[PDB]
Amino acid sequence: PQPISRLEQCGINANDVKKLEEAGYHTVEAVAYAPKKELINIKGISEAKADKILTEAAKLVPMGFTTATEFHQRRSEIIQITTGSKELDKLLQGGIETGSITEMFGEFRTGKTQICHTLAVTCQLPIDRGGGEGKAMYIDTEGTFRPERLLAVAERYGLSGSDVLDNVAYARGFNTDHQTQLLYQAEDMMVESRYALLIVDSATALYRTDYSGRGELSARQMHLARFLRMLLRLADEFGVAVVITNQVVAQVDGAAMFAADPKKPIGGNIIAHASTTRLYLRKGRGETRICKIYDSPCLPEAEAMFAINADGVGD
Amino acid sequence: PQPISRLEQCGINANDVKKLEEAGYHTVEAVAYAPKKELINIKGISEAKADKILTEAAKLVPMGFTTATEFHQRRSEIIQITTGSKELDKLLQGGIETGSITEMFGEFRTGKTQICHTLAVTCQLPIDRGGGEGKAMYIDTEGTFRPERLLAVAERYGLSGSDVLDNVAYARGFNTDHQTQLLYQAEDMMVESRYALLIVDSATALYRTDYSGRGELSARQMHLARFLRMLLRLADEFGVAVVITNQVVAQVDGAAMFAADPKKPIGGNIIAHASTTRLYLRKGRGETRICKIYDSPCLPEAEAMFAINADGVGD
Amino acid sequence: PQPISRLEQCGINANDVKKLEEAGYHTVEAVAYAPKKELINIKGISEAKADKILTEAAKLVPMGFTTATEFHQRRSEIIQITTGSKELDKLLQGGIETGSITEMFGEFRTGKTQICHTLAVTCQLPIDRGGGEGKAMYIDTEGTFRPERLLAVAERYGLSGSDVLDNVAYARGFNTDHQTQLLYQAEDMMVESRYALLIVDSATALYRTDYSGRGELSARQMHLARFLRMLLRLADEFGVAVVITNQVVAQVDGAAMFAADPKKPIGGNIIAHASTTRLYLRKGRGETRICKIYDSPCLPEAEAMFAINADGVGD
Ligand SMILES: Nc1ncnc2c1ncn2[C@@H]1O[C@H](COP(=O)(O)OP(=O)(O)NP(=O)(O)O)[C@@H](O)[C@H]1O
Ligand SMILES: Nc1ncnc2c1ncn2[C@@H]1O[C@H](COP(=O)(O)OP(=O)(O)NP(=O)(O)O)[C@@H](O)[C@H]1O
Ligand SMILES: Nc1ncnc2c1ncn2[C@@H]1O[C@H](COP(=O)(O)OP(=O)(O)NP(=O)(O)O)[C@@H](O)[C@H]1O
Ligand SMILES: [Mg+2]
Ligand SMILES: [Mg+2]
Ligand SMILES: [Mg+2]
Ligand SMILES: [Mg+2]
Repeated sequence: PQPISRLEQCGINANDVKKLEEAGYHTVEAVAYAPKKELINIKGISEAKADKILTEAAKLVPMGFTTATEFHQRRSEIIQITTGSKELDKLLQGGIETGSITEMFGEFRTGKTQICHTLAVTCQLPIDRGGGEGKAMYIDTEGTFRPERLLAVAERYGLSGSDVLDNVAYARGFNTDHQTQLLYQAEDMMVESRYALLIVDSATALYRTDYSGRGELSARQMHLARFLRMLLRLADEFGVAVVITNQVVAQVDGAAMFAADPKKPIGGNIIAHASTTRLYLRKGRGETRICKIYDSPCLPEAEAMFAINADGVGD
Repeated sequence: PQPISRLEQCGINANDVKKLEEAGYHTVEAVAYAPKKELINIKGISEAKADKILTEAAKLVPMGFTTATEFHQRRSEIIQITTGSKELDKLLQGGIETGSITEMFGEFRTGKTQICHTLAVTCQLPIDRGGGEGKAMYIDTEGTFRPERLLAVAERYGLSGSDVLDNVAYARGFNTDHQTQLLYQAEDMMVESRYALLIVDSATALYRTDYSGRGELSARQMHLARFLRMLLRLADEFGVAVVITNQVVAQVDGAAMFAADPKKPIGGNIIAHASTTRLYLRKGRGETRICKIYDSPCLPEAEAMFAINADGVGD
Repeated sequence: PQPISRLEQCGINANDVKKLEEAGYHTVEAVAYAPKKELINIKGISEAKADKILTEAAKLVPMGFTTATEFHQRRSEIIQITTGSKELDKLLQGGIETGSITEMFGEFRTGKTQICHTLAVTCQLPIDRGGGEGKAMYIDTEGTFRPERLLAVAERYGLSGSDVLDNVAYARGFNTDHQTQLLYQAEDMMVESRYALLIVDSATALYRTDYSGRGELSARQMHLARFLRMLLRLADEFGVAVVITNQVVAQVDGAAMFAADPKKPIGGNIIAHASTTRLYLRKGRGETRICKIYDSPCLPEAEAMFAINADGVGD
């Protein structure tokens, strides 16, 4: 979370720092995580200044061989924010892991925003209470925030509804460029504080609605790859749990029977590879719904029944 | 909800603003919520000028990060329509939301046009403690307008006649192109007049013969996705309760119904997702059509009967 | 395998040695394998114009007529690293042998990087067993370096998890120069001990035109050619095995093609002839995935049945 200004005092001229700040770079770790040509292609001064600023940034940040001994040791501090249901939390090995993209998707009324609200609430719980003790974020691309649901959720854990609402940041995503710019703002908006959770509800709704077509608007895949890359950059530099959610699309080929039903996630492989944890939700009966692990390099696929009660997710 | 009154003189000349006005955007908010692609695609618009007017429109509005307490301060004045049935007020919980898209659907003879006309009449009057004297927009394609049951129904409301008749705007599209293309004229029309509701009735009835068959499906679902995203933008801009009613299609597969719900709503995952609440309707006995909460971000799952008779909705 | 330490202060002094070490080439064979244009173009201080010593130092390179019997006997008892599944080891006569490039690709659910961790863990197994008896490297820009993979696979073959912890030199970084520099000090940690594996797993992404229209160059093709160039030069010099993983891109068969195999590799012709062994991963019913070969000089087309469980990969 070290800012750009920390680079300035270590033998860096103010022009480069101010250009970096204006361009949307707020963390020296992010610069050390940035491609050389990307930093070069800003104004023109950084073109000849890259060979010095990159070394100045890397002299502090350890980017050599973070051996698996150190990686496992730093894996201990991973919060694994709770889910809301004991079944979901246990099936997720203690809950939703932090520092990674943990996209979930499903058909309508699968509880995507319900789990989003429960996460935005329970990430503020103390560490022993199933949370990161952090301040939540929420980037909704449709407006279904429903903060009254947050208040109702806040009652179950005994946390006061007075501060769980002021401990949540909100932002309306209106297009793809708005998504990227809001993420840029969130970069310097969580830099000073401990934020344990980042929400983007329907990270792909605007991609699907705006970049519509084949070929005519299939630069969307490069755009979405860039966006998911920036989410992973944030989740690495800050340790924040990115919990973007995704919609689904139908299989219309001659067959009717398919793996995981005709309903398969949208985005293609740009979003499938750049998504470490992937949960597929379906509809059961009444409140009950079933969760299945679609893609995760650490979990076995199974079923966990979570019911959308009067206070979020639980049983 | 602020029309184009400052874009024409925001340093940027009024000429490219005229191009924007004729190309589809008639307000500051729609451009601010717009991405760069839709405007660079416009003829006569350069990339740099597009970036300039995008930054201008963005800095015009907040489009940023606000605390959820401010969102509640915005939520306390949600102008929900006054639903005609008391038990319906106890299930819809105040009527119909302000930022939303309602999808009340069901088979033939299930009371989906009376709700359209009663929701058109209501909120034009400051009764039931419902302020915000607004209008209605009956945008019909199936042929369920009937502007005589419309005027002869303001009896329980008791609001005289022909003022509702001139207080409702009506357009009768026939193809899916018309229903989407008239939304621009709708917004350009009530950008200056306060509207509390926009009804497009059987909007998904057009996506049944207009783009007919498999192999013509992808274009149809793309068109519907753009139509619904445009609804989202209108609702998030003007803050109105926009209403769609959905047809049904049988499921001739013979499986996964167990003699229950042998009918799915027309439209696929394109519509199931971009709809805040959806209300299943099934016809009971005599004139008591029944209801159910298919989904809603906050409203709980609850079956609830209702009834129909002359003058429209009721107990 | 290692520099013979004879050219220091002999034709090229230690100062010029550092001048050439600026751009890698620490083993004498590595310097000899470099074009003279690059060696004469390093820095103003590092002109090194009179640098023909690398050619007269032909005693180090194995150039010359060497009996094919020596090659046959050296690779007859070659080190093969098993995948943990007998059927996988039966589709292939090892084919993982140390000293070539092993590329895999497939859909997301099939376990592209699942077997990479397994091979890295079992790479420590003795020579007569299915491993190189070393501390295999690893680089993962994707970030999917989950530790339970390392521990469970070690437990599968009856091994301590602490050994595999410090037996893998993980690294991480988004920028491409990061990967290149990692491969630059890859020699500097090649020198001291024996590992016989240099997995690089994920390939770094890049950012392209965000506001400036659509379509662009990348130079990724020559970057990937150079990257695989260091890969195979390291493999040949050190007698080590190089492993990469490849994303899958579909829609290539959308031009009136029967689309039997629409999932095409990324990388064009650069990935094709810079690679010797290529493998295809196909998703099966649940955990029952099937392994395939695109093209190998000494392999037919074979399929095997393999599964993934809690303790690694196996049936
Ligand atoms: N208080 C409550 N009591 C019982 N059930 C509830 C309650 N609140 C919500 N639900 C149910 O839980 C569902 C969750 O839906 P939601 O979380 O919006 O799904 P989604 O897939 O995110 N929505 P969309 O993608 O727009 O179709 C609701 O639609 C109701 O069916
Ligand atoms: N404990 C486990 N038991 C069984 N299967 C598992 C287990 N952990 C992971 N898997 C499977 O491994 C799959 C992912 O394999 P992985 O090696 O991560 O593929 P990848 O293509 O590298 N992933 P991505 O980068 O998201 O495209 C999951 O979707 C599961 O099917
Ligand atoms: N006893 C009655 N006398 C007169 N009208 C009645 C009576 N009972 C119900 N209705 C009418 O029934 C209507 C309910 O809508 P519905 O019968 O579904 O219309 P529709 O035109 O068939 N709908 P759709 O084809 O789905 O657009 C109301 O508008 C009432 O006016
Ligand atoms: Mg949901
Ligand atoms: Mg009707
Ligand atoms: Mg693998
Ligand atoms: Mg071959």
